[PDB]
Amino acid sequence: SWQSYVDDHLMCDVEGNHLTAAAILGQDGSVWAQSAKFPQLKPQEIDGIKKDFEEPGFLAPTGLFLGGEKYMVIQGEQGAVIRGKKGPGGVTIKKTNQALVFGFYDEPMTGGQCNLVVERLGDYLIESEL
Repeated sequence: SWQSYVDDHLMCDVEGNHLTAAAILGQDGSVWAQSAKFPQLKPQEIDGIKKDFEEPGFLAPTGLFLGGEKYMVIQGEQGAVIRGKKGPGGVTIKKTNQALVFGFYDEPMTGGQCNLVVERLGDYLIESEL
């Protein structure tokens, strides 16, 4: 289920830590499943995310905003993965055929660990035609 993908795939503990919050949204912005602390995103932020996947580098100059919070854009994967940092922590957003997978992390969890959980789920969803 969508909730299981969040609870059991995204929120799994890695090295004793887990994502602060996670969610799988339809590309329309609707929440398919989310964890307890996932922030409400603004329509314009979802629009920005989609434009950045379509035109790599769009958000880079001024930042990736999520829930009104600024994340410094860091190296991503053109049209597939957006990554950002905010203080000790950060986020990974992975695009699938029909959804957007989000993972927010805070130290001691690392960007690499967040990248793994979020991107591996996204890849499974893609192979599952989702």
